[PDB]
Formats: sequence, structure tokens, C-alpha cells
Amino acid sequence: LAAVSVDCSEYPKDACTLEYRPLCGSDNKTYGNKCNFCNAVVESNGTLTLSHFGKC
Repeated sequence: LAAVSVDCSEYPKDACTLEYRPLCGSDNKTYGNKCNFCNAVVESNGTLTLSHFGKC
């Protein structure tokens, strides 16, 4: 289907190192990883979504 979701249950903010992965939020936010995305998502209250992968 056409719907993605990054769970911060498998990738905690305490789990973000050499592993770098750019993402794009529905708000047009440029993330650097799932932690960065979950970080913003948390700030959204869980409303922020993932527009796509890579850089916005």
C-alpha cells in the first residue's frame, strides 16, 4: 500500500550512529535518520508522517 511509518520502538534515539539515513516528512522535513524523524514526530505528537525516503 501507499503508507509508511517509522516506529521508534526498534530504533531508539539512543540508537543513531554511523547508521545514517535521510528521510522526508509530510511536512517537508529533512531527516537524517529514524531517530531524527522520530524526534520530530514526537514534537508533532505523532501527527508527522513520512512523505518519502532520502532527502526532501
